[PDB]
Order: sequence, then C-alpha cells, then structure tokens
Amino acid sequence: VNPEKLLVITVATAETEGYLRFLRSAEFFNYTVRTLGLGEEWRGGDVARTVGGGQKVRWLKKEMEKYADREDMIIMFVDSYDVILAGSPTELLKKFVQSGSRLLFSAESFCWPEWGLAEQYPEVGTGKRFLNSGGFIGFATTIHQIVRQWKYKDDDDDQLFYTRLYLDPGLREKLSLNLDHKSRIFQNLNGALDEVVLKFDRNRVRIRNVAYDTLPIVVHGNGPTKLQLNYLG
Ligand SMILES: O=c1ccn([C@@H]2O[C@H](COP(=O)(O)OP(=O)(O)O)[C@@H](O)[C@H]2O)c(=O)[nH]1
Ligand SMILES: [Mg+2]
Ligand SMILES: [Mn+2]
Repeated sequence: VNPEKLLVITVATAETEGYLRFLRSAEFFNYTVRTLGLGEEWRGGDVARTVGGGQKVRWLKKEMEKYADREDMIIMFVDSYDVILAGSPTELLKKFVQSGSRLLFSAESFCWPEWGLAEQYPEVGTGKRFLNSGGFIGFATTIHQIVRQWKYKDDDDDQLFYTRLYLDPGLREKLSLNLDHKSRIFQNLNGALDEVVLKFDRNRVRIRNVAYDTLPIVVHGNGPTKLQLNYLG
C-alpha cells in the first residue's frame, strides 16, 4: 500500500508531554497525523476512572464522515498520551496487508471493562485474546461503518462499544474485523511487561516481544506502564 494513503488519527485535548512524545515519533517516521480535540474540554471521564473515553469515538465519528466513501484510504487510530510509534509507515502497511483484516484492533490480556463478556471471545491459545481500543488500523470505509454506530455519552466507555461490535459474529465476519493476537503491530504493555525487551534499531530504542518474536510498530503504555515509554526512541 502507498504510505500516501495512510492517515494517523489521534485525540489530544492538550499538548501534554505524552502527546509531544507521540508526535515526535510520528514525525520522525514521516507519518501524517490528524489530531482531534486540541483546546477542547475533555468530557471523557475523570482521568482516575478506568473506563470512559466515549468523546473520542464521537469526535472520530464526525471526522470519518469525510472519508466514508474513500475506498483507497487506510486510517490508524491511536491514543496519544501514552503511545509511541516505533517503525515506518511502509513497515506498518506491510504488516496490515499481511493481517488479512479490514479493521485490526490491538489485543490485550484482560477482558475489560466487562469481564463477563470474556466467554464470548474465541479462544486463541497463547495469543492475546481480548480487544483494546487504544489502537486500531483499517480501511476508512470499514471504520466509518463501525464508528457511525456511536450514540452514547461522552464519558461512556470506548472499549466496551468496540468490544460489543467485535463480539457480534455476523458483523465480525461481514466487515472482516480482527485482533492483533501476537502483537505484530500493536503492543499493549499492561499485562505483558514480562514479554518485552528493549532492542536497538538504528540507534533508536524500540520493543521486541520475545513471547511472540515480534517488533511492534505501536507501543501503548496503558494502565500503570506509562513511564516505560520514556525508554523508547
Ligand atoms: O484529558 C484527556 C484525557 C485523555 N485524552 C485522550 O484520551 C486517550 C485515552 O486516555 P488514556 O490513555 O488514559 O486511556 P486508556 O488507555 O486507559 O483506555 C489519551 O491517550 C488521549 O489521547 C485527552 O485527549 N485528554
Ligand atoms: Mg480504556
Ligand atoms: Mn491509552
């Protein structure tokens, strides 16, 4: 795929140190970023809370209306305060084509926020079983068909919304939704610190996942792992 057809969309209500860390990594690798929400009031829930972020989906829904018909375009959505990018657009798109997915979500060890949904997920052996909405990549048309279904409160949970759609077998089959079970593109660090090591790559520090033997592009220092991102770059 042509990197000119990839857009990275993120949300930031302020230019925090985390957002600037994200943005520097994106610019170093020559990604094109679209940032939603700068200077707006965050309504996604008190940052202490372990659920929320629906405002992100509402803003993404509005932006995706521009791309509803762009069959050529690939969009990666990521959190920005606790994410860094560690490889090139060419590497990312090669791995995306290899996934065979039209919308690939990051995966994690914990079924959150509704533990009772865990039984509805396919069992996948040693891979990461559950959906995490801090990063996903897919065709713009497919993403629009997902986010246009958002009709909830700004402090409702984004992850629960995407989870319930992913868990609908008919929809998952029709739209070709998938999870990145072996952290080939997305590395969620919460629940996987025992799996990762630092690796020098052209005088940059990135992550190798030694459990799956992968070199993820997107590193998400979610939950209490946020400070681990300061070793990368
Ligand atoms: O005041 C805020 C809080 C959050 N965010 C955005 O919402 C994302 C989700 O927040 P967090 O990473 O804490 O969520 P979690 O990874 O725990 O679901 C952040 O990375 C930012 O992109 C924002 O723009 N402003
Ligand atoms: Mg969350
Ligand atoms: Mn996050």
